[PDB]
Amino acid sequence: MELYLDTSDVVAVKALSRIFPLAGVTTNPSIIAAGKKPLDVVLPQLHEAMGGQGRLFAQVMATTAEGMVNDALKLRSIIADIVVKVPVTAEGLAAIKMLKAEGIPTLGTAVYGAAQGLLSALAGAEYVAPYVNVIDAQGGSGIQTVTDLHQLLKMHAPQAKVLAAGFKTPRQALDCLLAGCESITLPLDVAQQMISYPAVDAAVAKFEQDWQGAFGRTSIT
Amino acid sequence: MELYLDTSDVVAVKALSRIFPLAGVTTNPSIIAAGKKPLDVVLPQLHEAMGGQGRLFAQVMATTAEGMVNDALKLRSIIADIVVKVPVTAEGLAAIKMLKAEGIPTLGTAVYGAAQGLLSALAGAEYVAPYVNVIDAQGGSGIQTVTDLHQLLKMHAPQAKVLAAGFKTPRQALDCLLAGCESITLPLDVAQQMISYPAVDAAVAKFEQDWQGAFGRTSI
Amino acid sequence: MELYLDTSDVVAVKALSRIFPLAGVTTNPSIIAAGKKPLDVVLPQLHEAMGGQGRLFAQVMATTAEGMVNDALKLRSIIADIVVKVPVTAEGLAAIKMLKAEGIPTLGTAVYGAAQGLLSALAGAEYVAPYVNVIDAQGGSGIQTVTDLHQLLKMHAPQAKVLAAGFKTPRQALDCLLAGCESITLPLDVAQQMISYPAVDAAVAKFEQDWQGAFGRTSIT
Amino acid sequence: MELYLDTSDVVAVKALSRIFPLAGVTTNPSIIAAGKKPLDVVLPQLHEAMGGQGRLFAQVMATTAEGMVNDALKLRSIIADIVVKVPVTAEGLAAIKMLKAEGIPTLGTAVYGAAQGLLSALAGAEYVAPYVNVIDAQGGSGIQTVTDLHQLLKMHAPQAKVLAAGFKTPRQALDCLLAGCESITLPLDVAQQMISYPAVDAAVAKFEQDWQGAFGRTSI
Amino acid sequence: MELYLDTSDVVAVKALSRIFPLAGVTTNPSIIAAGKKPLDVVLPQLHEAMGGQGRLFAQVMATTAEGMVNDALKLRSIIADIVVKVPVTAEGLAAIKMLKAEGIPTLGTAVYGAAQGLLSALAGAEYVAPYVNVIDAQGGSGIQTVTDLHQLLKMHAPQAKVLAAGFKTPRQALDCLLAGCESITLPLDVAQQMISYPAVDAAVAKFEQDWQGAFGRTSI
Amino acid sequence: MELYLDTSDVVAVKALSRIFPLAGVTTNPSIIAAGKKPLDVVLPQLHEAMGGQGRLFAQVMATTAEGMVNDALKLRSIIADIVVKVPVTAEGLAAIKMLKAEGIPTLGTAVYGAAQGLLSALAGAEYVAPYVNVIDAQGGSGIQTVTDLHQLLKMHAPQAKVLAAGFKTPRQALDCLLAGCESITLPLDVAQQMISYPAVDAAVAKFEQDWQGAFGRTSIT
Amino acid sequence: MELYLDTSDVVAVKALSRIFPLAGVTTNPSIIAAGKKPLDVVLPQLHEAMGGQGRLFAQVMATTAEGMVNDALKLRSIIADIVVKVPVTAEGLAAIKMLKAEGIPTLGTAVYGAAQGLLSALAGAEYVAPYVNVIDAQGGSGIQTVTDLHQLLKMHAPQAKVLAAGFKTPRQALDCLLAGCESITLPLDVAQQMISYPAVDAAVAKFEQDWQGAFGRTSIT
Amino acid sequence: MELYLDTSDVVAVKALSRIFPLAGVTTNPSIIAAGKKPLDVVLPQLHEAMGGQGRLFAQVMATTAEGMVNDALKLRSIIADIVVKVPVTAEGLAAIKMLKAEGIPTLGTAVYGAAQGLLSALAGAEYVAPYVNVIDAQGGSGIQTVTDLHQLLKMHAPQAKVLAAGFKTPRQALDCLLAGCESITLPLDVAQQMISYPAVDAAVAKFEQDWQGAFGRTSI
Amino acid sequence: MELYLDTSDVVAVKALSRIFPLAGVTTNPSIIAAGKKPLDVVLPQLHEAMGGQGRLFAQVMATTAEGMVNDALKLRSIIADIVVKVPVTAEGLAAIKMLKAEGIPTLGTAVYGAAQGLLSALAGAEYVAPYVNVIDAQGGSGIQTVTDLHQLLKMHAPQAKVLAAGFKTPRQALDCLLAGCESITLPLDVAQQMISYPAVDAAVAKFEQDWQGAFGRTS
Repeated sequence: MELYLDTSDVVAVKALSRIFPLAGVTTNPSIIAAGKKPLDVVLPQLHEAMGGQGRLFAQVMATTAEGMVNDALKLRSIIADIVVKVPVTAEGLAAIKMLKAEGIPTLGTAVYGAAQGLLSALAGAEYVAPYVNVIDAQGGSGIQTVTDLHQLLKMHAPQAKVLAAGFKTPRQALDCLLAGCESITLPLDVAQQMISYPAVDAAVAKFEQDWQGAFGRTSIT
Repeated sequence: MELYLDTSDVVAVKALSRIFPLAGVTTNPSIIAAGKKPLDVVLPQLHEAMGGQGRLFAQVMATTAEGMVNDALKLRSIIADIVVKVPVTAEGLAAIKMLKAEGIPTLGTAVYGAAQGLLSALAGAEYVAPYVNVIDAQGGSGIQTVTDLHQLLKMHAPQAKVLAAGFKTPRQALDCLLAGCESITLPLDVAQQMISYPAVDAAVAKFEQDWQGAFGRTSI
Repeated sequence: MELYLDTSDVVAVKALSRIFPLAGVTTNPSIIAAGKKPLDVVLPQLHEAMGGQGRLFAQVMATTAEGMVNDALKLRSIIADIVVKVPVTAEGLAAIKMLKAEGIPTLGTAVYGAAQGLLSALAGAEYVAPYVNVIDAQGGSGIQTVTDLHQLLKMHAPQAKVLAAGFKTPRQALDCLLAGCESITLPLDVAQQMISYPAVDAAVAKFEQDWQGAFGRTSIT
Repeated sequence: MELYLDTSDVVAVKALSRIFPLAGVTTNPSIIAAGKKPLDVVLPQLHEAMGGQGRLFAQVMATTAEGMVNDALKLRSIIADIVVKVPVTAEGLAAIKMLKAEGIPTLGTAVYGAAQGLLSALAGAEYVAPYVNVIDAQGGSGIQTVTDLHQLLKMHAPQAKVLAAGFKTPRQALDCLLAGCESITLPLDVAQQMISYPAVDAAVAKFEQDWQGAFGRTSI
Repeated sequence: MELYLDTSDVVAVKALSRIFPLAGVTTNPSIIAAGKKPLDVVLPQLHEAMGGQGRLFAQVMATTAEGMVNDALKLRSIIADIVVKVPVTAEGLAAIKMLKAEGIPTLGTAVYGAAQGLLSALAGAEYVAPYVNVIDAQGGSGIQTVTDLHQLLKMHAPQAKVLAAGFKTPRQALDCLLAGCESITLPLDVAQQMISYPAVDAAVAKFEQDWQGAFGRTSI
Repeated sequence: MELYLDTSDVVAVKALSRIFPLAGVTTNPSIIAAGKKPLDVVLPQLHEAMGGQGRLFAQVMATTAEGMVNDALKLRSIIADIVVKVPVTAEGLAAIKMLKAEGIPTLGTAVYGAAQGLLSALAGAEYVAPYVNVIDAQGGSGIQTVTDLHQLLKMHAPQAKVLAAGFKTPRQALDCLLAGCESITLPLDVAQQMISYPAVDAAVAKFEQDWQGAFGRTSIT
Repeated sequence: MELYLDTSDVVAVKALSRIFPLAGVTTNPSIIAAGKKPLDVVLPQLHEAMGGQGRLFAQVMATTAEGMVNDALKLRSIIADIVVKVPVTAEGLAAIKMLKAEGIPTLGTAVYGAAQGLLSALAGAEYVAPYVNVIDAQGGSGIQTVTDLHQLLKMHAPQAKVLAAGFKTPRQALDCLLAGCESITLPLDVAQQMISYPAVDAAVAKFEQDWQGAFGRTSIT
Repeated sequence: MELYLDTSDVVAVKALSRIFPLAGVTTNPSIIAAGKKPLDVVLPQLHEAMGGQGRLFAQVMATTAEGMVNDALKLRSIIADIVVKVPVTAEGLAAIKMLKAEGIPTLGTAVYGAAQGLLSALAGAEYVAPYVNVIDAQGGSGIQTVTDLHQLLKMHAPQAKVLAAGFKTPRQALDCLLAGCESITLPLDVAQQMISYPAVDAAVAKFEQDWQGAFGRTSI
Repeated sequence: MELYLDTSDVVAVKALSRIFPLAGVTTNPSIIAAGKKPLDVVLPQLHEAMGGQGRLFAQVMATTAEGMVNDALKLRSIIADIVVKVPVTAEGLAAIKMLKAEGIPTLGTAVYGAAQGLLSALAGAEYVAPYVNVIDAQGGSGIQTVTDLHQLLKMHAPQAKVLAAGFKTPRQALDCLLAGCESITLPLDVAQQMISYPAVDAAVAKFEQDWQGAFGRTS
């Protein structure tokens, strides 16, 4: 199991790497755009903010296979071991095949369907990222798509893992983990909700009160 | 897992071999007939259009076992490593048994039933091809037949795989893959629908707009 | 239960109305475009080809609610009792609400989601038409969407029916009918496959042979 | 619920009408052909052999709707209240529609699929007869087809009933009855197996022995 | 719901009628034989031992329909409102049909199968009695047979009820009641186990101890 | 079925009342606080923005039953037919009982459990509002709680309905509607996502192109 | 998996051994009686009609264990490697135990119950043959009994296999194979129905017509 | 699987050891009491009646752990390899722990609950014996308890097996075997019912008649 | 499978260690507070009351990770091999990560959610303790949470076990054991109910009566 943060926010990655067991950080174009720092600045910073270990993901922007391969080589010169995210289109699949030949790890992104996702794995991607909340929001079922996709990868492309992406609620992350996803990437608001519960804070308060009212302090000797 | 295109269209095989991870191409008599080129012309062309790698399948035409074995030897002289498709009839099963003895890979085709399909595997076929959409269309369930057939092969003939064939919609291909089929063959219209989605195109458009409105270009 | 043909083909409607128990004919813009005859020509012809009984459906083209209401009034002047098809968008829903006020039957079309479909029913549509094969083809499940939509209509909008639309195989039509759809519309290729079976033809052949080989003819006296 | 015998055997109908609660007798062309007596002879005999009460079913032979309607009028002149069996084809459906207009009860026969069966009900048939064992034998599931068909009739054509037909084993008849079929037609070998059990005969023997060994006879 | 005791033991019927809400008493030949008293003695005694209210059941002994009808008329002259138990055989069904015509309530007994049971209901029986423990013991499932039979009666013969019979354990009686049987008949050993529990006796003991240790007595 | 918007945003209520078939608008303290306008200003504005038809909901602030009853009487003097939202606590239940006696419709809010929710219905509330996303976020299942709550109301308090509240995704609203909720209240971001789909926009575009390429315009005559 | 024919018909065994992959032939007393040829004639003929390869099964007639062991020794002198069919009764089980001691393969036949069948396996039988159609016909479920029996053998007697016997329809054979039976024996009428389908014949006809109407023949060069 | 008889009846053990594949014989206090012969007489007789092969089980009578350990040592001096039955109480568990230390195989008996049964396995028992019919009779479910107990043993104490005990019907024995119990112990009435079926006797009769009517004898 | 008692009651631990196969004893702050004896007194007593064998668990009190690590080192100086219970909060997870680095076994406690519990296992905890009755009582399902948590640990953190905690009834303990928990900790009232049954006592009585009425003694 591989826990990823889904952010370009360097400060928050350094803070949360003390708390969560992070395998790394995932980016997409919208998340880099929101940060307003370009790739040759933010990727090295993100790499340094996890202490120079663990995996980064960034997306190609080009529309053609030849262009997506050049975008990949550009990303690999910024971060030597980066995994190249490639959207799963006709041109996407062709790029994933070429990138397998050159030996550059890829991830099939913008997956809205299990069949689509499996094709990217068979083409050579070692991660496949269905956009859970987007499928959910566009009238379908993100959990069904992730469940189906994980089953397909485990029978037909065992070398590949689902990297479940795009969460508005922790329930979505839990249902993906229960369906068997070997990797997931949390936005910062969902990661926060996953570790801070009112019910737990009340349990800790009561433990302090009971320890106080019996030993006159709230600490150990 | 083995992805096959179900076509005699040489141009489309060359285009799509750049995109899909193809294990090869399947033919039947109707698909060769539609192409209007005979087997000694189209098979070598199809072989060359996937870069000389991966498997071809072509069907015997004869009515008797002895005749189906001769049809097989003719196909093997056109393509040395071709897999012979044999319809699963009384005479079909007898040919599959004879072809196992000679050591020529076969596929049991025109399978409308799980029991029928298993007999072809036990006889020696290493692929079994239920006609999914035809079972579906003729009042039955292609998915139930493929599901049952895959279970039967995995318990009673582990040497054999389902090669699910005959799709009008990508859902049918997905349900066969989810039921565990280790091979499938897509017609060109279904393969196209499986890789091009409006929702994905909109996601890519939005990524370009966001990157534009923050860095002033759409590239790196 | 209401069986509809999904065609502008006047000749085939007259042929098949002798065979199928037709409640009428559904059209969309693409189906009218393929026929190359405009609405004021083809609709009266389609109406005459079912013997001047039964329901017609045709789609508005406008982008605004006010425009969709005018498109509706134009359709009602061609066929007095036509049901107006309205795509289920923001502007679509607003038009359906206005058309309920004026008392013009509407159908919520271009439905890719159960929630979307229910909103069109609550707005006033008395038919809701999920595009079964399109949902199926775009990585989702048409049967799940139709099943969910029918459940929603039966709990929350009992005045409305699912009119399942868009079939590449008869199995899809059967699964919609089994999920409880009170209306369906078949393209001509699927309707043909639903009534002609090789296995049935062989059963009839054998009945003729047995009757021949015992009474010397293939007819009754 | 309506129990039918599926036979032209007049002697066996008279014997079994004493035992089973029969609603009548069903015929098909093959069953009349086997009997070698024509319709104007055997139908009145079958009607008399159930004591002139309950329903008869016989099949049209013609290929066109107009021809199937004439075949129907011929059957109605032999037996005034007969139900006309019509195979569910393009021409079949057209005949069923015409026969509804004239007010002659019909049954949609030779049904190998649920969708097919529902169309015959919507067209006007008040019975629909899926050939259970034939679907079962031709690689499909007769029970699935009957179950689906009954569900379809109850939602979309409540005026119609399934008349399940074609049994090689009593299990098939039980599974159709459990799936909710409001009518069924048994061949003579299956009807016999449904009422005679070794286990029951042993229970009756033991009751006689216990009554003997306590009162010195086996009666009251 | 109708609770019956399955015994000829007059003393035990009078004791248990004070405790259970009895609808009556069922007999079979083996149970009358064990009691060693003949029908014209024991039936009036059993009727009196439930205070002259509620239903009795007794079984015919004859092998032929005409004989089973005479056995029925003999039982009706002993107890005017008795329900005639008839084993479900060829001859059984014919007798049930004749007994419906004469207007004498019957019960189809010695039922080892759901289809068998339904035929007896369609023939006119208003009770059907599958031998639960015997089906269970002879390698099958009494609960499955009772469940199937109850479903069949509720769809196809609503006039009839299952009277589940033959229990070695209270679980069997509970599973029949949960499957929906509107009548059941308990042997004395099972009825006893259904009302006396160690856990309940311990609960009552503890209530007495708590009341003692607070008020100094065990009464009010 | 009763569709509610969950907002104090008067402008957006007037825009969306043209589109959705609204039964009214729900408020809570946090939603009124965000709007920065007090109750005697915003409630009459919200009432006018749905054209003076359909229901409003607002929450009491007090800690005691007697105080919650006074808060209710204050709300009823601002909007004569308002439904009083009461949090389901010890004091909450006591207020709901008193408010039933006086004949003022109430809603049991801040429901994190099915048992809790049923007690508010038995006490006299005619709506019960489980906080779906909050239960989901705090490690539980909002859908399970809503499903259980709806079953409980239908067996044990048939006079009451679930008013499902608090959504981050339209899937959550769909699963509540499928579980049988006879009322729901959508925040503006979820309501928007429920009516606008990329797949539908593409279908409408293609209909315009086909009609263009056959009749030379994109409108009807 | 082991396919057996259930017949004494020597001619039909030789015809069908060309088509089916036969592991051998099963007999019972009724099937030998119908053939009217005694065991010392028909068994060697049946052995020769499958080309002298694969297994034969024949049934003992005796009522006592000592008698069933003698019947076994008589069968083994006709066919050296024959499997002895023993009905599963008190005396049957005792014979199976004795035959295990002497090292003669046995099959527990006339099995109407899963418990009965398991006892024969534990006693030493390496095949157990529930009479599927007879259980089905006598008011029970052959499929349930075979399913239960196969589960029991796989947990409690892994040395043994179900040899499902007695079919009136191919569905019964399919349901036994789907429940996991590692061996089955088909009567000739069921074996025929399992390989000849009208729908397949129509598919082959259409292939010939298409090949004809494009190359002017129905053969390959 | 280990098949056990649940009896002190030496004659019946010798008869049935010829028929059933017995792993041995189980006793309890009530079963020894019914036999009226004490342990030092009946156990060696039972051991000899299965030909001096396979396992015996007998129960301790003492109330305290120290007493149950002495009872165990007494049983081991009568039969060297006997398995000691210990009721699963507070004192029971303590004895099982002590008996594991000394190296004497034990069985946790009088188990009415899955949790109770698991504790006896964790304490060191290598068999756990839920009283199936008693749980069933006292308003609960013996099958549920055995199913749960077997699951618990397989996850949390793999060294231990369920020895299902206490049957009034063969269905109960079958449901325990289907739930996965690796050992079971049958009373004589249930063991008899498990091997003698009327339906099988009729099948054998018919085989004799067919062989007679074709060869003139009933032998080879 | 690892059976734990959930108590600071030294006398009851010594009594019940004769009966149950105990892997050790778990403590929390409230349970130590109720006992009124501090950790440096009660922990060595609890260790001695199970005969110096099997595991002890005690909870940190501090609010910060650095403070929770110091609390851990204090516990390890009282009992060398103790497992440090750590509540699963932001600061909790950070402490669990630091304690994995130093090589001190930890348990993620105060778990009210499956996702929460899995994070503590991924962080390095080798036990995770959902508060079953508290989840049950606060409107949720303890059995669902334990079932989900066990599934998550077995797929994503196989190094870790569920230690199900907080029971008001033996059914709750059974449903956790059936869902596959490889460890559990029983309060004394539930442990007692799990071994003493009226129905069993009646069965033993009847065995004595039958043996009496046939051999004239109860030996």
